[PDB]
Amino acid sequence: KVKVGVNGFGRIGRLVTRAAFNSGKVDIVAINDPFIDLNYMVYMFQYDSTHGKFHGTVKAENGKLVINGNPITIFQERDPSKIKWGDAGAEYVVESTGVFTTMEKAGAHLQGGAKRVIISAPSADAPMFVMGVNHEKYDNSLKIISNASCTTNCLAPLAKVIHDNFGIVEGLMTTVHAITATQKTVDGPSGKLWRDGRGALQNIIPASTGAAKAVGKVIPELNGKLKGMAFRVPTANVSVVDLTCRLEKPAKYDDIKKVVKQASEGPLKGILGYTEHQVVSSDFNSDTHSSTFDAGAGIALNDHFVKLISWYDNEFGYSNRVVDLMAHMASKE
Amino acid sequence: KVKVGVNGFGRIGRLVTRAAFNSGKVDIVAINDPFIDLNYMVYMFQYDSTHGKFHGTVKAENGKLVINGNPITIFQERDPSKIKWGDAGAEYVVESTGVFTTMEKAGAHLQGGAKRVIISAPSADAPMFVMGVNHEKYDNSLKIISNASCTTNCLAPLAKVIHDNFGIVEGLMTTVHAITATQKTVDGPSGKLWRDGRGALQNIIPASTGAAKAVGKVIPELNGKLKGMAFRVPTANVSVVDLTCRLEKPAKYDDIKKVVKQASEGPLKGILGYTEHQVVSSDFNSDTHSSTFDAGAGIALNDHFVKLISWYDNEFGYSNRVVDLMAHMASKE
Amino acid sequence: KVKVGVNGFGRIGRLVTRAAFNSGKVDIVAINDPFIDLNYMVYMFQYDSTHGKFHGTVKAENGKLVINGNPITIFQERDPSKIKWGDAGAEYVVESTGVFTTMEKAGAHLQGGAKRVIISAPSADAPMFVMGVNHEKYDNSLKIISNASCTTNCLAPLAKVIHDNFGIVEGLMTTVHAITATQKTVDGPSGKLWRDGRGALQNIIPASTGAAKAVGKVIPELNGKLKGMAFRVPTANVSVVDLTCRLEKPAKYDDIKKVVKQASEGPLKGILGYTEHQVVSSDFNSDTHSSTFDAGAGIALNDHFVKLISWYDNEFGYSNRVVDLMAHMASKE
Amino acid sequence: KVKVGVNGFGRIGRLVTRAAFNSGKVDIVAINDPFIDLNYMVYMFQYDSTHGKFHGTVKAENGKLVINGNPITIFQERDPSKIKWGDAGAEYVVESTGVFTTMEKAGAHLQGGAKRVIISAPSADAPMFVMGVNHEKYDNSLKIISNASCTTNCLAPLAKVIHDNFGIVEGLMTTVHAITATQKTVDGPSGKLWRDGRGALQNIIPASTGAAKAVGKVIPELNGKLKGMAFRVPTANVSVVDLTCRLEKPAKYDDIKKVVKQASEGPLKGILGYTEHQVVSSDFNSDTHSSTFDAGAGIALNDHFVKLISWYDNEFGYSNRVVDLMAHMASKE
Ligand SMILES: NC(=O)c1ccc[n+]([C@@H]2O[C@H](COP(=O)([O-])OP(=O)(O)OC[C@H]3O[C@@H](n4cnc5c(N)ncnc54)[C@H](O)[C@@H]3O)[C@@H](O)[C@H]2O)c1
Ligand SMILES: NC(=O)c1ccc[n+]([C@@H]2O[C@H](COP(=O)([O-])OP(=O)(O)OC[C@H]3O[C@@H](n4cnc5c(N)ncnc54)[C@H](O)[C@@H]3O)[C@@H](O)[C@H]2O)c1
Ligand SMILES: NC(=O)c1ccc[n+]([C@@H]2O[C@H](COP(=O)([O-])OP(=O)(O)OC[C@H]3O[C@@H](n4cnc5c(N)ncnc54)[C@H](O)[C@@H]3O)[C@@H](O)[C@H]2O)c1
Ligand SMILES: [Zn+2]
Ligand SMILES: [Zn+2]
Ligand SMILES: [Zn+2]
Repeated sequence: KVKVGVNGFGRIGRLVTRAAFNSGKVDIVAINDPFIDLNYMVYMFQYDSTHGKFHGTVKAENGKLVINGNPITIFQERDPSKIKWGDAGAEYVVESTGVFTTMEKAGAHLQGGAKRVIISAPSADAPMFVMGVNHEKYDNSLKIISNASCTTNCLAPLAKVIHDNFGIVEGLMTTVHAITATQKTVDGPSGKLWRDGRGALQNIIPASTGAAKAVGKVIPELNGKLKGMAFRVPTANVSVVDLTCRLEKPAKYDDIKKVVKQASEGPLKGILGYTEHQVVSSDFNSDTHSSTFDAGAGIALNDHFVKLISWYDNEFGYSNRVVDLMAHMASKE
Repeated sequence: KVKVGVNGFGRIGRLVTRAAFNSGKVDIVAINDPFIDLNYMVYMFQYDSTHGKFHGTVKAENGKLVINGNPITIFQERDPSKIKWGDAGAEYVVESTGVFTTMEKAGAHLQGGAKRVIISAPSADAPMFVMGVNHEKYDNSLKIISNASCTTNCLAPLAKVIHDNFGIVEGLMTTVHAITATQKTVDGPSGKLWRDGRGALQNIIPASTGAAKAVGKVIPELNGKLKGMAFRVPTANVSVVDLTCRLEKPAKYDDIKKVVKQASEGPLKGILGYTEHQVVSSDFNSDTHSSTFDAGAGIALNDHFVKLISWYDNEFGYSNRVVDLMAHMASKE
Repeated sequence: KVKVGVNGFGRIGRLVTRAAFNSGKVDIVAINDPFIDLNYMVYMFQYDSTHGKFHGTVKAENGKLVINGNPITIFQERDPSKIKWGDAGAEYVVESTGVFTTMEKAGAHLQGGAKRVIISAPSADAPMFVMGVNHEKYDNSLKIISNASCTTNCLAPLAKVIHDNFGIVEGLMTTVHAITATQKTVDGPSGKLWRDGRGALQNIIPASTGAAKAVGKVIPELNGKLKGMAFRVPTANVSVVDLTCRLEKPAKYDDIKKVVKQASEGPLKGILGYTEHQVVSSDFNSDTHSSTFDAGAGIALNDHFVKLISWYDNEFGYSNRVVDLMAHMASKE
Repeated sequence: KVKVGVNGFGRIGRLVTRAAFNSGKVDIVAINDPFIDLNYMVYMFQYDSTHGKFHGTVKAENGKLVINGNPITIFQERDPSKIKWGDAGAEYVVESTGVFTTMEKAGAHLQGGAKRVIISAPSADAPMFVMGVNHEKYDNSLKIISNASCTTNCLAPLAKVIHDNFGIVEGLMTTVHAITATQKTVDGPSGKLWRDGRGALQNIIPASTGAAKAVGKVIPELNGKLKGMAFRVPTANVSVVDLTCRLEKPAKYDDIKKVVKQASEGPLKGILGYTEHQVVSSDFNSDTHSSTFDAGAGIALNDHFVKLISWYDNEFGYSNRVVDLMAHMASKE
């Protein structure tokens, strides 16, 4: 029902667009990307190495991108403040370029007529929200918000269930993460983050992520109680979280399984998943969950000290959450 | 000085041979592998996808594998007890087939004239040793010993330094593991371990490992205080250990760095490495250390709860330890 | 209508089974595989790293494999002559183990009551058939036949069109081929084919193939006019043929495009594909064509000397052809 | 002996620097790169995912990059005309940024006092040279030249031997090429070349290359008689050429082997290699040859129609040729 503009037609931009048209929860009416012209958008959206060919129709007609018969205005602006979202009827803008993550930078979309902006990444100052965890804390005074990172959306739902039931005194997270567009095919320049410049195909690359720390924002009680890091590895998609945490109340591993499974079947349905199957990463490709608990993979040293494993399609899960978030916001208007 | 025989000419058998000739600490004089004839041995030893072409000469001559002008007797016996080690002058035998890990089976080499047997893998009932950790516990009454696994050799030296200085109350370990020969190119049968059957190129694959528990043996005080698991990922060589542990005594991260660096420069020199460089996995290709502490990659939530990162060439490092162990044994004769 | 048994429930076995339930052209009533028990078959069939989770239902009940409600008898015989195909009602047997490719070896299935056998690979003496090329040469007197290789099924339909219109004087073919189950994850023993033993993730591996020569069997006029080789590269699925040939009659590239596109829409519909899109290998994953001509990728030096490019899902395309051929065989009974 | 400056410290820039110091054929005295400061240069040059840690010393001292005790002046100029090559003592300048490949653009280095410029890539207008083929056609009047491409340097030497002995009537080339810096980790924008934007790890990507056509310039007699294309595949380094050519004079394959081997041991020593071993791509990592003929991989349909295979380290071979070319220029001077 809410009309949506997308800034940055990349992995997230394109898959948010897919999620939108597949679910019908929001309507994409405009897209901006200076480095992808209209004809190129048809090809990039239609064919996808990771998630296969788009199920539906896409073509260019009269300057518009037409997906499933729905025309979309196409902009080619480098400067976000110059995009005429208002003229196109875009009420919400998905900010998914990755270079406008502050409220100041993302707020440029308001000058073009956008009413609200959703940053598809962590923000230094924008309020972050995770569906199933704190999305009800949103209110209509917030015109610029963040949907956090893919990793945060994996960790937070799980952390909520564990904290709600047993309490997390302290925890340390590792994520084995699929490669992304920011990495390099071969050893190349990355002056700010030297390790991230090394060849992505050849290397396990340790990386710093504020994902664990970010969970402290969407779940205030866990503020300062979580830290983590990442290992980037040569897979095209799907990542996994490794949460090692100390519980303040005792819990058998079966108790943990029970409460997680219960959550996945109820209040966190579609967000937090649960499995006992012998899964590997490819089994979660195009899976729309934010987080899927791997029961068989976890290990318990004692009732107070455990390692919990959760899978996530970093591309497809997060993209769907962006749509869910916007659908929820629209319902409050 | 001591003469060595090698049963099995796989990744380990061949790299023990390389380490032996490169370091010159021992002399290979016999090899046994049914599935590999003499001409093929030259090829497999000379050319290596991971560690490159051998530095030195290798050729067949008079039915002998000649490495660096040193002839080596070859055997093709499927039954270990049928190998004439004594005739070829082999004092120590490196059992590296991986199917004779028990005291009974491994002892078969003795029947042939072998004086001592070194198992290059975990054993269910043979005394396990890790250089730098408990190798001084070796005495001359032991005829059949084990050098534990590649991962145990990475974790134990670090675990020793941390335990000796601050005391590990408890710890959970993750290892991001490069692919191995037991895995499959595409989804194939692995009846006992279903996840391991899945395509190695396509998947992050969780897997069980007894490395953390094995540290309990070589370091008795840590018995029952460590366990862990693995994630197999599509990289060719070099793995990494992720140890999340609670400490009883306070330990600022700078104090951890100090004691590990101190250990790397003194008693554990050559075994436990230390670095503050922005390293990735490939930087440890053909690194001979059992384990190299990654200072920049580790994180501390507080003085009692930390995540410690250590790299290892799961092939090269371990193979050299086997040679080092044999050299230590020879010095005790 | 015709009831089918599958020997060897591997990549081709499982995908032949998928193709059969998806097309409905035949009925799978029995499967044999000593190294995959009933419960394991459920897992291997349901989850696929390459082609995704099975669309439909699969489970074990009453000792039967039940797919979409249809019970399937499961055998665990190593000896082909000991499988009770007749009792299970299997009339045709798909021989897809890779180790019974001669008529003598494949004929063992007749002892257990099978009526005809279709070898899912090249055979040294069994008549080879390729859908769209020579399948109409099949007749009821042939009880054991071969569906050739994936590569042959790609090249032959293309070569047919080119020869029919312009005449191939001579040709040389290269196939850039995805990895398969026969390859190794790391340098391992392969005494018969040394290069094939080398790690499949790290290397481009030149390999021999009789695919081009086999086209001379299914297209007799081209006997002795074609030869080729292969490069194995680190991708999980989908391969491509590179055909360099001399033509007898003048052929503008636009004329080649015309006749190939004509064929793809007419008599070779569903077997030979045609595209002008900017495609890469993943765009053909789970594509059912035997061969898809890549218009933009090909090049013409002159009217008589050209390089033609054709893509194929080596797993999925070939598997459907096996089902197609069996349905055709049944039509001739 | 000749002092050299390097513009652009990328894969080629850095590996030309390695080649220079390893061979000692020229002296690097200056380097320019706006996107890599002094400290970062030390790291990027020392550590290399593909060719391992640099064998020697590297450090920053007094604003200089010091390799093996040799100080090197560092510039950070975006505009090549502003680089004081002269003051730094650099006579020749290797232009290896990939964005100054024209004579007008590369000529900017002369304004800074450089005497000659070698473009480490094909040029639209600068004369191209390939060591072993037409380097003797270089003369002192030429201030701005090109060393062509890696692929041209692989194909031309081979083409020379074949054309000289048997005459190439016509030929078509395919190169299976390892990934490069211009490719993307995941589906991303590549506006002028759509296929090159697709994920490099996931895809076999067909691509255009003027390598075969370029051979016609370094070998005038073959002008218009060759063309080709490339398949990009997910390997970090080492590529292979596949030359399918028709010959005017009869040539048994043994005769082809003979003349190629003969050249590898004589005038083309170090440029054109010859092997009959069962090699795979990784065996040529850090191989300094421009082209190594794979005797066992090639095939002949008849005495006039053959497919010849040749390997090349696209990074290391080319870099050493840049140095050889400069050394040759200096010998004339
Ligand atoms: N890929 C993931 O798994 C993932 C998951 C969660 C969040 N994110 C975050 O989403 C954001 C985008 O990530 P991505 O993977 O889609 O990267 P991407 O490179 O695939 O896409 C980003 C793009 O935005 C375009 N762009 C660049 N500058 C622009 C500008 N000034 N104006 C408009 N468009 C511009 C680019 O052409 C490109 O298409 C990042 O912040 C990322 O951290 C990514
Ligand atoms: N993978 C491809 O792309 C492709 C394409 C065309 C043809 N083929 C051919 O099909 C055949 C199988 O190929 P694949 O890729 O499925 O190999 P695969 O290894 O994936 O499966 C073959 C199997 O047969 C089973 N098996 C082994 N011995 C058996 C026995 N005595 N009895 C019953 N089952 C047994 C194995 O358990 C395994 O499941 C081969 O001949 C192959 O050349 C493969
Ligand atoms: N990589 C190969 O295999 C190969 C083989 C043959 C030829 N080449 C050619 O060599 C050239 C470089 O290729 P590459 O593989 O090293 O890619 P690369 O990305 O690694 O190197 C290009 C670089 O030059 C730097 N640079 C960019 N703009 C600059 C500027 N204005 N001034 C100074 N430095 C600048 C960049 O920091 C970067 O290091 C290309 O033209 C390529 O076609 C590459
Ligand atoms: Zn039932
Ligand atoms: Zn028919
Ligand atoms: Zn010009």
